[PDB]
This record gives sequence, C-alpha cells and structure tokens, in this order.
Amino acid sequence: KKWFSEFSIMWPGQAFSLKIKKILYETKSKYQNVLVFESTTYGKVLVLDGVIQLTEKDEFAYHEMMTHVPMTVSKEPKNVLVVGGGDGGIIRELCKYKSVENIDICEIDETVIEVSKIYFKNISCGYEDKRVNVFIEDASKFLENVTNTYDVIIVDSSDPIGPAETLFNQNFYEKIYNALKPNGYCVAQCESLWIHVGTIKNMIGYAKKLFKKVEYANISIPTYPCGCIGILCCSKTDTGLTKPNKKLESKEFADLKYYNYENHSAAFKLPAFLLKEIENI
Amino acid sequence: KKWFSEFSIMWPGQAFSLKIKKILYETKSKYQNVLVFESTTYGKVLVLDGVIQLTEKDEFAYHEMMTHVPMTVSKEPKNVLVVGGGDGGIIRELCKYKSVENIDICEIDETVIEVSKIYFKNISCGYEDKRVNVFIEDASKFLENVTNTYDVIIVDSSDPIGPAETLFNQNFYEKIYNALKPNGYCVAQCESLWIHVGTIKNMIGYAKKLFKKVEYANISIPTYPCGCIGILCCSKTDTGLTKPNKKLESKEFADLKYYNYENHSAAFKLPAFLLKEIENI
Ligand SMILES: NCCCCCc1nc2ccccc2[nH]1
Ligand SMILES: NCCCCCc1nc2ccccc2[nH]1
Repeated sequence: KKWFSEFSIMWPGQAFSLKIKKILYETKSKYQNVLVFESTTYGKVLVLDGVIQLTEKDEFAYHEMMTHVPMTVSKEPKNVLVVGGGDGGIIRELCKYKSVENIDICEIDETVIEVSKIYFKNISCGYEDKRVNVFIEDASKFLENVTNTYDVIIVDSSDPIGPAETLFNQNFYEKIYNALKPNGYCVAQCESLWIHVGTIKNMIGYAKKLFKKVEYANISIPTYPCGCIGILCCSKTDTGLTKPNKKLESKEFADLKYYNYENHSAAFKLPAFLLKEIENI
Repeated sequence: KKWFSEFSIMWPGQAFSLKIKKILYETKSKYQNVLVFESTTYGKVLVLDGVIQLTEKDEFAYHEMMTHVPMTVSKEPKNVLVVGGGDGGIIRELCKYKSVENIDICEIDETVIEVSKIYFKNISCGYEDKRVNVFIEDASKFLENVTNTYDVIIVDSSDPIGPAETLFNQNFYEKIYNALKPNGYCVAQCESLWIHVGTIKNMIGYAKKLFKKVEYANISIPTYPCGCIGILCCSKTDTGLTKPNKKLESKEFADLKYYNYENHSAAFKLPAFLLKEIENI
C-alpha cells in the first residue's frame, strides 16, 4: 500500500503523510489537480493541487468553528455567503439554523462541488436544502456584482498558492466590507500560527483598514499543516466575535463534535509569542 | 538532503517528516536508540526510538505549559520532582521560580541528559542550577525509595512503547499520590485527543481512584503527532488546576513564549467529543 505525502513551499522542511487504502478519483480540472482517496485511518480525503483540503475524520473541527463562531454572535442572521468551500461542510453547519433564509456559495471550480456530492455525502448533504444557491464564479467578480448584502460571510479558501491567491489582499477585504450589512461579520481561513506569522500579520493589517474589530482564533485539526489553522474574525461593531450571544441547544445541534459555548471564547486565547507579534499592527 | 520520518504503531496510517540539514549524533544506549539532527526549519531535533521528543522551534510550548500550569496553582512550592524529562526543558522553566528550594529529576537513561547538555544548551541550561539533583534510575524504584514528599510532580514521559511503558498504569499513580504533599499536584504527559482517546480515558480512570480532582488540558505543538498533546492534571484538593493563583510577572518570566494567565484556563476547554467520551468515567 502506498502513502500520500503533502509537500509545499508554504511549509518548507516539513511534510505530513497518510496511508492510502485506495485511490477513488483523480482529474485535472480547469483550475487545479483533484485527488480523492480512502485513507487507512482518516477516512476519505480530498486533495487539491497536492494539499489536503479535508478528511472525514477531523473535518468537523474546522467546519463547526468557522460557522458557529460568527453564527452564534450574529443575532438574527438571514442571508449568509460562503466563499470557496465547494465541499459543502460550512453549508452543512449553516443549514442547522432555522432562522437562516438564504445561503449563497461562490466556488470557482464546480468539479470540487460535484466530487463532494458523489464521494463525501455526509459533507455535501446541505446542497439539498432549498435555501442554498450555488454560483460557479471567481469570488472577486461575485462580490463586485452581488446586489444583496449579507449578515455573515465565511471565507473557506484554500491557501494563497492557487486559485485562492486573489483572496489574501487588501482589495478583497474592501469588497467583503461593502458586501456586509452594517452590523455584519466576516470570518476567513487564516493559516497556522506555527509557520505563517508574516501572513497572519498582513491579513490583520488589511482587515484593520476597514473593520473596527479584527480578532484571531485557533482551531486544532491534525490534517492541516502544523496541526492547527486560524480564523481571521472581522467585525463592524465595537464588540467583536469572541463571545457568543446564544447557545446551540436545539435538536439540530445535538451532534456537534467540537464547538461548544466555552471553547468559542477559549479559541481566541492565543500563545504569548503571537500576541506579541500582532500587538502594534 | 534526506528526510526524517516518524512512523509508529501508536499512530497507524499517519507520519510526520522533517527535512535533515545534517545528522549530529546517533547511538544505541542501554535503553533506546538516540538520534540528534539539525532540521532545515525546526532547528535541532531529538529522536528516541524513532519518535520525536523535542525540537528547538516549538519545545517551549510543551515545557511552559507542563511547568507553569501546576506551578502557578501551587501556592509556595519548595520541592519539585520531574520524572523523565532528561532533556532539561521542564527544569529550565522550574528554575525561574526563586521560591523553589530543591528540584529532583529521575531519568533512567543518562545518555539523554548528556546529549542534551552537549547539543541543546538552551534547553539543558537548568542543570547548572545548584538546586537541581539528578538520579539515574527507574521512576518506579525512585518513587518507592524517596523519603521526601513533593509540592509538584511533573511526569515528562515518552510514549507507552519504550522505557516509559511502566508510567501508564494504576500502580504508578499510587506511588505518585503517596509521594505528594497532602495539598500537592501532579501533571503528566497524556497523549493526543485526536487519536489516543482510549488511553486518555484509562489514565483518567487510574487517576480518579486516588485523586479527588482529575482534569485534562491540551497544548498545541506541531512536532508531536496530530499537532497536540495533553496534560493529565491530578489534584488532592477540591479546587484543581484550571485557575492560576498568581501571575508570572517578575523578570525571569518576561521571555515566556506560550503560557500566559488566560491561556492557562483556556487549555482546559476541550472539544465537545472528548467531553462526551470522558463524562461517565
Ligand atoms: N493548508 C490549509 C488548507 C485549508 C483548506 C480549507 C479549505 N478546504 C476546502 C475545500 C474546498 C474548497 C475550498 C477549501 N478550503
Ligand atoms: N509522541 C509524543 C512524545 C512526547 C515526548 C515528551 C518527552 N520528551 C522527552 C525528552 C526526554 C525524556 C522524556 C521525554 N518525554
């Protein structure tokens, strides 16, 4: 049996590998290389341009946190945008909120969505929900053209090497700002504090031009590089995203496996060296 | 340039690798294989029986948390035992406390200590401190024979495959209990919540026979398997180890890179699925 190994110039000198039980699908889409495999111990795995995007065993950590942080703080969110996220995980977590009326997703590569619907049915199950609308389209263009404004935007982007390159700059954060309601919130994937501190500092600077509160949270997830990944958290209000305004107590949330009320706030208590790096931004 | 790869039956189906800048020392001691290398990006690395024990880049996370959790809760700790920990990292963090009068360490393999003194000088620097006493000896035997009792015991053990096999059972926890002062505390390395939940549950059960409060905390550290490792936290008192009784404000603590007052408590807020697993223990 072979192993899959994840190498990258974004994490030089380190690699993470999973043993392959069997290869399920590979293709070269118009935008990237797509690989899907059953691992021996982490279930099925999705790989894009040789970087792991999710595994069945741990995906709930990243999807629950990315979704329920902003959604428990937004009072009455009605319209939510997901940028990237073709796998559907964020959407699955959003659909649990009865109050949400519309969910839009903007994903440039429809092959990601289709592969997720076929091979990852417990992740892509939200696509059946009537409130969900799909747009196959560059996120920049989508944000420039959309007429609606949103209560929450969740940027579930890949890394800056690839089609997600455009989602890590100042202009983008402007468009997000203009696309949010006046009390609206954006959370975005924002890399590992163990290795990408330069990026984290840049993203925070970009966000601080526009938003009045920019905060950063960390998630433990073994199949992203260095075992964690953070959330850049942007608020148009004094008060920010560190404290939930509700508890997820109805039956649709009984199955949550990571998120809870306490660990929402705990995710924002960061290692001392990171506080120091981002103190005078 | 070659890569080092960390395989194990304790984490089947996954491996983590670091690129080797150069090999510095290898030997077979009486107890295990010892390898030391300079990595391209994580500095120097110590390997025991093919498992990473520390790297210079991230060791502060595990050593600060393991030490300052119990030491900020113990009111006036005078005598502290470290079990295992031949590298010296815990000792380095202990020496920062002016109030401590004695530090004993019990490590079975003196080659670990000696290699750390030669190759890892910013880790093994506490061995120069006059309060430090070294015992080359099985921990079980040491605990059976010691006459003194301790304010804090820190069990910085390797994994259960190896000489640290004896440190993961009921009898051991008895001896620790008998070796502590009546208000004393023990913290112990207790594995990754992402993969070793059976072990975490067993260790907690063992501890709960004896101690009136057993709690579990998590540390983010990229070079241990799954990117995190936990602390089993044992208290003879109602009150436990989740809340510090002091702040580390004197000049000897200004250099801390992970631990702070807030993230002490935050480390005990665990993922929902782990709470559920250990609820009826
Ligand atoms: N190296 C960290 C990678 C994090 C990726 C998170 C993620 N997973 C995705 C799946 C489909 C589309 C966009 C995505 N963004
Ligand atoms: N797979 C997790 C390994 C954790 C090891 C922590 C550790 N590092 C050590 C260095 C010297 C002696 C005992 C040690 N215990």
